[PDB]
Amino acid sequence: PAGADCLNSFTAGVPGFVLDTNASVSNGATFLESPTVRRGWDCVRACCTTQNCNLALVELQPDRGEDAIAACFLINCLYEQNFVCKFAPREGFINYLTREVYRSYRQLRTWAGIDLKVQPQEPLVLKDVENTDWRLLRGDTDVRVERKDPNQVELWGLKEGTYLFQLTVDTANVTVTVLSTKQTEDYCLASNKVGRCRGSFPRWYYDPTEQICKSFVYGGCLGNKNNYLREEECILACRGVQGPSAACEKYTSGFDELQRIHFPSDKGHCVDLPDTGLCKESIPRWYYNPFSEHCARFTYGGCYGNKNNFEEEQQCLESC
Repeated sequence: PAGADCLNSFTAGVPGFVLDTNASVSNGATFLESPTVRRGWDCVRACCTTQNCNLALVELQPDRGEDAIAACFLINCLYEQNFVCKFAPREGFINYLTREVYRSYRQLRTWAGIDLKVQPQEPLVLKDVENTDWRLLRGDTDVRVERKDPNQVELWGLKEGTYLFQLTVDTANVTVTVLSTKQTEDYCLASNKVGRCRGSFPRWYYDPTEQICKSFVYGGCLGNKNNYLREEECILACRGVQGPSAACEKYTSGFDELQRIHFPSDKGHCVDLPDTGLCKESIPRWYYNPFSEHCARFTYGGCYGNKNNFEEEQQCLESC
């Protein structure tokens, strides 16, 4: 039949919804291959074999049977340790996740794991998170996690590699990635890449020519490794970096059916889980949780949330 086990690791997902794309990539969903296999359960065995494939979508080509697959499609939906997929119901679309990932059955419904790519240094400081008690989990050498104020953890003993921690007061599996020079050229030195896709995405990228992060338009696909959804992630990856303007591993290569479409998605949204944001202030706002069908209040940072971010009791119930 399939001849290969693999198949079992993906749950057979429900119809109706399909991922929002215009927003899902606007959250960081790396788009990969778009294979042309005519069975859907053939298309998953093509997602096991992909380095960053976690979502296996298929159209159904309406009416003409079920397993005469119409699309395939391989998607990441992990902006570096984060479920950034966003779904919206319509019709004959059936999607395939991987149990792994599928932290959407976690995250249900409760500042997750961040993936900080930083330059090699020694006295590091970053987003505070008050109180303290930081717990190591990986380190070529031990790390001096010394803390002053106004809450601002400092991390000595850092050399190149990868370190995983735990913010025990309430914990957080958060990793620092002190990039190698092999990673500096790609994330920080490589010139940008608009890509062949016809897109409209907000991204940032570093210029080593003037020691600067600037802003550019992402076409959607095949983007180079110098590409950041937030300028904060841009600078953190770089600065302290100088420089001028099949043997690799993966990409670029597209000849040519790597060209995507924009589906219907009615309107109402709403129902996205709340996003506090990456900012500072304590702004009370109201969202609509659909497990209980009524609204609730929470503290907003001030930047980068979901469409479910009304302001009062009746503004939230008004539009859901």
